Amino acid sequence: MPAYACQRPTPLTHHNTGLSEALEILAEAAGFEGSEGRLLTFCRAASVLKALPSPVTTLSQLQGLPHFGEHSSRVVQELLEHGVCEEVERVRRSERYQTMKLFTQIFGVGVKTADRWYREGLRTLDDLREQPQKLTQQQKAGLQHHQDLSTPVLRSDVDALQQVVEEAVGQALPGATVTLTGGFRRGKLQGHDVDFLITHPKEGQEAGLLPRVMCRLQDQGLILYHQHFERSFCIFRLPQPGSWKAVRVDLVVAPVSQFPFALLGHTGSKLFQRELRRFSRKEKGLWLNSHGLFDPEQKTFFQAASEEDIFRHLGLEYLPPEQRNA
DNA sequence: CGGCATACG
DNA sequence: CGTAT
DNA sequence: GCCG
Ligand SMILES: Cc1cn([C@H]2C[C@H](O)[C@@H](COP(=O)(O)OP(=O)(O)OP(=O)(O)O)O2)c(=O)[nH]c1=O
Ligand SMILES: [Mg+2]
Ligand SMILES: [Mg+2]
Ligand SMILES: [Mg+2]
Ligand SMILES: [Mg+2]
Ligand code: NA
Repeated sequence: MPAYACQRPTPLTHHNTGLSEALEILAEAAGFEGSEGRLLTFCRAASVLKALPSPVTTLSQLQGLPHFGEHSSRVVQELLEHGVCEEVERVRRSERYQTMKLFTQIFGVGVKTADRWYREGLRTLDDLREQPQKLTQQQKAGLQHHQDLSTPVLRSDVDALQQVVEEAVGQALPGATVTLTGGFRRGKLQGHDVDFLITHPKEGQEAGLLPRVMCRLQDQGLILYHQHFERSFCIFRLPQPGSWKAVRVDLVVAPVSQFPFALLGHTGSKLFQRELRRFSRKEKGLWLNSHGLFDPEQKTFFQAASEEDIFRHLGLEYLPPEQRNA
């Protein structure tokens, strides 16, 4: 089992679901306490289990696996022996965890804001609605739409949104293209949002594109919220039987020269990309981001025509998006 | 021990 | 700070 | 929390 998540296939569904979910609770809780290192370790340990070819049944099967030390091994041991890990269950029922989860789930509220509100004694969404003086316009929108945004986005919703985005993109700039990214590109059947990447085959034509796209979607009455650039974080009005629902949609524009890097970055998973960037820098001495791959000794960028090129330039076996579910 | 991914709004 | 459930 |  290799040590980096980008060195191994990780499918969306696997053979250690309960064990990985428990470790991910501990990772999430660490994040709520600002322990970024412990979050990373628990996420990595969970991801190792997702990559195994069969269920862990005995503690000896953890020997030699990367990212399993005393703490993660103990969590697994308790789950194998008793079906529950006491630490995990204490986290789950804690007022701190439940409130931090509720608050950070709001669009426009991160850990820092959630923690401040927690220390002020706030606990529920209605607590926040009572004091709108403390909310940014983005938070107000996230709070008004919280119920719809907490409802999973389905793959049928994605096809509908992609058509409306393509229509607006086509008027804004003929020839521009729309690619589905994020979790749905990795094969997820549901999501918290829909992610799209937009480019144009003629380098430079994509400049100024996103404002033109957003104005056109707004004119069609489809935008319930946006910030008004090359990235937009929107709430869309999506038709439903006899009604509609609010859906989070992210749009990114990239020049075609950068498209493979942007596609790779925005397809994720989040952990996969962190691991890939760590691997690039630490093992290969190259600096990877969603725009390119930089050799800091030669002071040159690697031209890529495909995701396949990027994996080759890092010396990694290619993984399709469905195997990037780290 | 230091390190832990990265950029835009 | 938020995007970053 | 774990790795090198
Ligand atoms: C949140 C986040 C995302 N990303 C990249 C990889 C993600 O897969 C991609 C899209 O982000 P998200 O839309 O937040 O996540 P997702 O689509 O993978 O899953 P879902 O929406 O169902 O919750 O952007 C990062 O590189 N770093 C981050 O911190
Ligand atoms: Mg997404
Ligand atoms: Mg998104
Ligand atoms: Mg230390
Ligand atoms: Mg997200
Ligand atoms: Na949030």
